Amino acid sequence: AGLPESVIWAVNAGGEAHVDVHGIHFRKDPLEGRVGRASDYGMKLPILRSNPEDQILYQTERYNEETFGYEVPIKEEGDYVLVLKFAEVYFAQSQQKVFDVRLNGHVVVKDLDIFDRVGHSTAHDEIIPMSIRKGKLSVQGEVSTFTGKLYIEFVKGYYDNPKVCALYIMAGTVDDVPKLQPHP
Ligand SMILES: OC[C@H]1O[C@H](O)[C@H](O)[C@@H](O)[C@@H]1O
Repeated sequence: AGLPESVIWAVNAGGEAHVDVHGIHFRKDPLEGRVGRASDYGMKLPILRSNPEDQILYQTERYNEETFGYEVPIKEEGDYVLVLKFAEVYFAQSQQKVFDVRLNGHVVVKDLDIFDRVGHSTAHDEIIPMSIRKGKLSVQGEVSTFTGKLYIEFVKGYYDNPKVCALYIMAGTVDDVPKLQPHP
């Protein structure tokens, strides 16, 4: 199946619905009023590297001073890819904001420092392939029992607060995923 048809679940964190240049519908945030804090602070800033019709995705966020996450129902077995979108709209030095990302307890991104990787007010995406088959989740070579729901967690450490800007899951493999342009 082609791209928009292959997307099973997608969220614009801290914001309203938005359809991107690829036809992907990022839904209004289901955690509004529930857990964490929404911020539109980035709406004052141009976002580098992102396509300009879609910068609203990176200008809105959900963050928190304690660990928080999203629960995702997955109906059918198959191969999937999770895409996580971020931007640093406040700090402009390394080791100011740093956090881990976990999937059903497995640490899939260790010590994420958005500024260190891309700079200030600039798009950064993480791309995480996975498989759900024979009652198991498989990610980065580790395997555990899958019950029907995936728990995506952003973990509080010592350096400022965990955050996320947007996220989506598509059926397919990594070669099917649109990539951001190369960046120094
Ligand atoms: O709202 C502006 C900023 O407030 C806090 O510093 C948050 O930890 C940060 O993620 C956010 O970008």
